[PDB]
Amino acid sequence: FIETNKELKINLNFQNNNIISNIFSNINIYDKISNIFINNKKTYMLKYNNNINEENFFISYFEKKDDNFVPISPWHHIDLKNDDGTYNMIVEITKYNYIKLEIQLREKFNVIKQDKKKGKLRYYHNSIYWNYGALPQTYEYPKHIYQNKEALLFTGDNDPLDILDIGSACLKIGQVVPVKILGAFTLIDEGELDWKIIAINKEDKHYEDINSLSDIEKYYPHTLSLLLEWFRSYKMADTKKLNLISKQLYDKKESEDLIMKTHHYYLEFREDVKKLKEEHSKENNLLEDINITYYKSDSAYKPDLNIWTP
Amino acid sequence: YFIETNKELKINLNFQNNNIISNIFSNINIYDKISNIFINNKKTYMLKYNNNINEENFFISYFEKKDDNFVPISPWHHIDLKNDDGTYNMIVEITKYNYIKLEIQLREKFNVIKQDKKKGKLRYYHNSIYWNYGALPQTYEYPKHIYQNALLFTGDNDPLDILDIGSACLKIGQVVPVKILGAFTLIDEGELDWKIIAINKEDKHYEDINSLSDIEKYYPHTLSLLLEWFRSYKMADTKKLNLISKQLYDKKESEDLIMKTHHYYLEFREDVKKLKEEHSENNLLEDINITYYKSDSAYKPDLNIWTP
Repeated sequence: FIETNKELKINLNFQNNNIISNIFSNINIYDKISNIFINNKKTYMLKYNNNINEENFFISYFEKKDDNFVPISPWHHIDLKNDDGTYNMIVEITKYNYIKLEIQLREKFNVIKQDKKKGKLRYYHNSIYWNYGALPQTYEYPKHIYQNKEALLFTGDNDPLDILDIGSACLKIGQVVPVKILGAFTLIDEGELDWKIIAINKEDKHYEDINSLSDIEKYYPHTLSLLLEWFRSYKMADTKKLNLISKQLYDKKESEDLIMKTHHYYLEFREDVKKLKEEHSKENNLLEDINITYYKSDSAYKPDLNIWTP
Repeated sequence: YFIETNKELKINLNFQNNNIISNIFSNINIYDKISNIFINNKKTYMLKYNNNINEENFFISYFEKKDDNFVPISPWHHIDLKNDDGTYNMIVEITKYNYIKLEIQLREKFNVIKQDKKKGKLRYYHNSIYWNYGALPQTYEYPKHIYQNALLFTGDNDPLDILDIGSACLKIGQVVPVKILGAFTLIDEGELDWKIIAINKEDKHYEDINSLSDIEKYYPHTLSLLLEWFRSYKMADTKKLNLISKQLYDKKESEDLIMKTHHYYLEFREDVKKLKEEHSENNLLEDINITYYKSDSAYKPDLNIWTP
């Protein structure tokens, strides 16, 4: 029972209400603990370690080298772009779910774990309406500075690039799904740019008919308006403030050029990390209107030695 | 505890290690005491929280001052719809940032406010609502009246829903004077559910906001969220987006909606009294504009709705 220091109390019994149903009745996972799939003519495996809502639950990925399954990182070792020309997204939250999973950059082999707020396992406030994940071999490296009295400076989220599937079908937790890029939008808070890639599943019923942000409204109306407003508000119950979203949306080609730049950023972090371990081991309403452009590469920036890299 | 997914990966289901309870209840806003006295429209009322939340007989009873005693009253029938100030009274059923689906029960004695029940279990919203939400008294979307554009539409068969875009969080059960700003329409599943957009009397920008277009200057994106929130809030269950008419009502078209539905309410109460002495893609549906059509005179009011 929750004690409100007011005379009306709250019983807090979870057997008479639909909270548990609301959150978990849309879970979409692989059938078995160890699950083998084939991506880009190669064979890999996803392993569910421990149980959901446990504080050391993680999703491990392996590759079949010979007769054995060797451990791999989904950030480093799964191919960003397929031979088809499509990209692989790593589904971390399935459609309609609330469980805030993330690829842990600071964990060995970058396993997928649940985020933790205030010391407690994090759940979304609202049900997300799209399959949500990250692109491999991408990185919003904060070494690079963006710009717009005197200018305002912006950096990256310091995590891999976020990606959205507007597909109808609910994907699975941890699944690697080939996806086609459609566009992108940006969240600008805390002074850093958090890019969100909008993409469509390879196997969606309208894959070939949708090729830009404007083709969606003909087959899946309002996903673009809903997408922005969802990310605008999804934390309003705790922050009591709306997130800032730039008025400028990227088209399909501006988004594919974004994925590459962040891949090159990823290949500069990995270089900076090897050099650094031989060195010392051997209102704001029109703040949304601004147009942001590259500025300079801070050479006083030191890469995070906490993030695991092979 | 463990949730059955009929698969090998299980769910611990412990509520002490996660932020679910925090997400839902950390923004509850209620009156301090069980019995609370308030003054609305120069009259004196009392509010009684009966029972505890998440129990199967929790309800909010309302009383009025009939000299010498406090008499039971219904918030739907006996609270004044429009005040002498020119303001309307909203009866808050869902607090800002909260999930608990409370409703005025038309089929319950004195129309007490109880928690809704879905599939036999106490109903909670899927997402946190971002505005104070309630209903207008002495209003009724009477299904006797049919609308057209052929395709026919009827009423919600419930009192008019109203939204407060005010910043301040109101209280569960609170009766709040509000100024009307506009309205939007939902067209499922063949009936019109009008949603009135209004602002709290006591909001810091009360006098600066007098239309739906004034909101973006003090509370940006409130109007876009309103449409999208109600568009999807049951999508996790229905797997489909709700339909919302493309036409938004201005301040005067909404006040004419409130009064039109008030006349509907003053026709339901008379028609029920007359009946009881005799005993011995969808894109278009959003673009379509609806107009009135005929009053089905073979319609008999619902005798389950409690009436004094």
